[PDB]
Amino acid sequence: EDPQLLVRVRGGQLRGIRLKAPGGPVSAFLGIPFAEPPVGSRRFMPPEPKRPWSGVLDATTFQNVCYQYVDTLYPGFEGTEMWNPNRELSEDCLYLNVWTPYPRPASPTPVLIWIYGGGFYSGAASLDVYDGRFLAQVEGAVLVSMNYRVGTFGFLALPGSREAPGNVGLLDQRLALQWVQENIAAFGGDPMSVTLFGESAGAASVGMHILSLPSRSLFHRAVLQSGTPNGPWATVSAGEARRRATLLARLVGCNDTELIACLRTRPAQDLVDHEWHVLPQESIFRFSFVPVVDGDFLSDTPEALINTGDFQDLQVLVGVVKDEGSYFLVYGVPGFSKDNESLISRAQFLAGVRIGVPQASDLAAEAVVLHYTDWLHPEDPTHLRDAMSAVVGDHNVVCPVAQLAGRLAAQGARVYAYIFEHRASTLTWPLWMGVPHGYEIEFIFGLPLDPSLNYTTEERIFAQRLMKYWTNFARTGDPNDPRDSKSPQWPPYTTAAQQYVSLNLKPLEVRRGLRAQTCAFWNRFLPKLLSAT
Amino acid sequence: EGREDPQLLVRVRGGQLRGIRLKAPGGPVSAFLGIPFAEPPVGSRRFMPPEPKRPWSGVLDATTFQNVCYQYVDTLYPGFEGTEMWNPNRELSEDCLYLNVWTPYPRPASPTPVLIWIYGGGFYSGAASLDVYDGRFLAQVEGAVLVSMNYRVGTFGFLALPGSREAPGNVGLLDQRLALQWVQENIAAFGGDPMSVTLFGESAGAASVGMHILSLPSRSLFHRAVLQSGTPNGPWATVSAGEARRRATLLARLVGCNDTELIACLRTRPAQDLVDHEWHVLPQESIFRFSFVPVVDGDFLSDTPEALINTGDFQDLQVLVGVVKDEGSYFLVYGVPGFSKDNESLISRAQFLAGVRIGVPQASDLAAEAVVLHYTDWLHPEDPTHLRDAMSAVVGDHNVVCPVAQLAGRLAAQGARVYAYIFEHRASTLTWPLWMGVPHGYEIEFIFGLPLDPSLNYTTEERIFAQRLMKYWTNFARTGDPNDPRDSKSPQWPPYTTAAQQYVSLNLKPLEVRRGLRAQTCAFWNRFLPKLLSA
Ligand SMILES: *[C@@H]1O[C@H](CO)[C@@H](O)[C@H](O)[C@H]1NC(C)=O
Ligand SMILES: *[C@@H]1O[C@H](CO)[C@@H](O)[C@H](O)[C@H]1NC(C)=O
Repeated sequence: EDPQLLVRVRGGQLRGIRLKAPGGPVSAFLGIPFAEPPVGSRRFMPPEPKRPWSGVLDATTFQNVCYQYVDTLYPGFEGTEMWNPNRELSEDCLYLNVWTPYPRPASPTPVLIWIYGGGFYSGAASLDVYDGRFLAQVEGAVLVSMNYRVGTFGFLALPGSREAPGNVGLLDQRLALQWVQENIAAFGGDPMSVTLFGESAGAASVGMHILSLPSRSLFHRAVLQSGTPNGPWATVSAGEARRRATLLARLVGCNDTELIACLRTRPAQDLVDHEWHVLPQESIFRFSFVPVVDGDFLSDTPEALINTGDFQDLQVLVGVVKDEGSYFLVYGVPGFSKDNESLISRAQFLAGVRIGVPQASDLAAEAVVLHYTDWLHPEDPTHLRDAMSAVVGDHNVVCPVAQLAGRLAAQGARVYAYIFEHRASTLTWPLWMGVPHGYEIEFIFGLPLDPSLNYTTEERIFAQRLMKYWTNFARTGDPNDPRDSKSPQWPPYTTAAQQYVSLNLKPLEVRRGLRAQTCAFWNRFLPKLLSAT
Repeated sequence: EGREDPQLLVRVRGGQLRGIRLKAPGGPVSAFLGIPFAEPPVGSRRFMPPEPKRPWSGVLDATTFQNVCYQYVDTLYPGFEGTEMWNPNRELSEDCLYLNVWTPYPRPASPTPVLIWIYGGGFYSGAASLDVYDGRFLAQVEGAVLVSMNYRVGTFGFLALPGSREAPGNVGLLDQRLALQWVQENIAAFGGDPMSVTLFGESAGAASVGMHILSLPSRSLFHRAVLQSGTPNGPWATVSAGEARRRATLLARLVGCNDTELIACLRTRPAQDLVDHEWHVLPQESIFRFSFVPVVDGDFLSDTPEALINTGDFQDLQVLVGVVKDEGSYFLVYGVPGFSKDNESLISRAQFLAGVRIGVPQASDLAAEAVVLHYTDWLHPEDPTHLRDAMSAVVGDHNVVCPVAQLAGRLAAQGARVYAYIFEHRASTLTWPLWMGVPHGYEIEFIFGLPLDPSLNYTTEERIFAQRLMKYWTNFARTGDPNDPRDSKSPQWPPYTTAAQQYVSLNLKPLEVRRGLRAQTCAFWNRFLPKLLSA
């Protein structure tokens, strides 16, 4: 009975398991319950804290993945399967995982908390790309990740109802945050230094915790990778949430109480079977059940809240990958496949824009097409294909991020910004997608440090830099190596200079303006064009 | 005659003329100045189409420039060379329909290709007697036959009550056309070839050339065309019948006045009264907008230039078109608040947004925001230096560069052989501030070969640059191709095409081919904007 792998939290005792990291062992405590299972009549409900348990809870394996849609686009293909559930699906999924150094940290170690993405309809803390052993071993970090309910189970709301209030998936995340405050010290973590980080919907979730007062007392810094609370896909209005809820009730044969009761009696998979059929138009990068502006968790829209918020003692690191948009195109944009080079016609390009900006009037769609056309080569399919990707990435990630960065900087926050431009040598997607949404994660978690994975040696040294930036930021709110001259320095992002850095195999390069002209189009012009139809 | 120079006596359809032997750096030229080509458009003929000049008796002296067409005189900067060089340099008069001819001396052996200059000046000003329009250098150095005419400007040239008999509109254009006919009938007497006539002009001169291309009756009077910094399409060169009627009647009101009775009253007002009120009839505070311009009458212009270029066949047509680097700067100092020739005109963002409302007077609030968003440098949105240059670019792009881009595109796509350039050399002798760069109108002195006059103080490289230009221009007149058939060592100037969109730069360095004439931005103006303000 190894004492290092024994811990006492408020609910009782846990036994973790010693794991092998390339350069040493780490303590891992997997599958810790932080809430009463959200099953039966608890479905759609805010989480309750897990009840105490007798004896020693075996905490040595990953628990169930939250019930969610499973991808079929490219069955067997690693590039998609790597995102699929790698454990059994269950509504009983409210568990977190903790990795520490082995032996346990002598003094209180900064805590990093990972929040996975997946459009708010999928994701699991157990995926290999989120393996915390590397940062724990190498940077001596204490790392936490949780599951939170997705799709209908986490975000289906009948706003104002008692039995489907909305945002329960975010409440799951908040509950795990509180658990970390109350328990992390037992593991050698510092509850007074907690950094959230996440990607895609995970980044947006972090963003929402920034924008929701009750969450604020639970962390000190935030890292948002390729996702924001603001923007087209991350939130919906109370009205539109009510709309999608009842339409789904209808699709499954169903006053709120009555409706919600009948929904609670449907097998999980019946709900998932119609998840995708409540969307108001044909679209990409749009998801059926996501956080809802309820005047509660979110008191106003994210855009309102970031405009008027005070972000004084906040430090935030934000960034995007070189090709945010490409991944989404193969999911139903006519012309795109991972198999051909998806060179497209001008006709397909226009068609793709109606889908990419589902909310756009004819005139607005025209404006997008004109802005993104290369008038020197208005009909070259390589340009058209790339352009289609940029529309999607820019509309949904880059410009929302540029927007957020500016507002936080302007309003007191210390902001650091990056763009990730290195395509992994082991990447299974076609070259034309470049560096897609999701593919910086393996580097930040340090997977290339595992030799059996067959990353080049440069990628290994890269991974080490990234882990150092992230953990430095975690320790100090500044990504820069606190004793190290010349890189040169990573400068803060400010509305004036608008400096950000390029993360790739070459040393840090400071650039100015994150797509400034194009984000002006998306952030400043398009809105006028639509709020005037 | 008897003791007169025998090579300066020439007969034309209306009578005998005596010309003058002028000095040019490389030798003498024959000049015939102030040849009347129309009945004085005075009295009951004001606003009326020109009638051919009635034959005269004896030898008409053609040794000096004639009256300049009655017009507004610039007062912005008294005595300043930069403005004065464009001001009238002869007595103002409604009796002003005269043309000028320059030929080699003695006159050429075989029939020489003919160049015809049409001065610009917003359709409210201009004169063929200005120094920058001196044909003596092209005639001497290139052996060209060069012809320039006066045509009526302002109210006298363009005030229209469309439909009416006494003020049909476009008579200024008709003055121009009559001089073209005059050249057809008479230019052989000077050694000119009526079978080889090239039109060239600048600003409203260029738009004029454009309208002759779009007007059937003019089509048979010339073979090739050059448009410098101007087009028949675009926002300032024409008005609808409705708008011209409106401006015509508003002006009559302003001076104290059934169209017949209205026009009849106007014909009694002194020319100066008309000039003194012509700027007051514009719909909005604006730059690069003129009160009295060609009207779309379903006659001279059968439809809009925009329409006609979109649908006409231009198989048989060669055209050279271009722009200067800084088309807009000149206009900013005429009443965009913040700008002056005496300081750097560094402006504020507020002054930039105010300037945009003025430069795009037709623009709704949304359209003007679009313009400002497109032109703001979002890295330095407050930088007074980018704002000043952006303001100049807005004016230049909207009024010239994008209409010209649009024109070259449509013409090439429909038959024409098109050559395109941007002129980028600031004259060492320029009196305007550096911030203005290469302003509207400042290529002209090079094309006409002024730097060849030793007393002028141009640099030697400029003197050589001028010769290159005169060469491209005359080569195009002769052949429909600017390129020297001999010189293949020198880099070639390729036609402009929808496919490649190639054009050359014109500076002290050798020809450099570039691709895309402000393509992205011109998409904004030519494709997006029109659709926008249909809302
Ligand atoms: C330049 O001159 C004009 C007129 O005198 C003036 O209105 C403008 O403000 C001046 N610019 C500056 C900033 O000195
Ligand atoms: C050219 O330079 C000479 C020498 O100073 C000067 O006297 C003359 O006036 C100048 N001519 C012009 C046109 O400026």
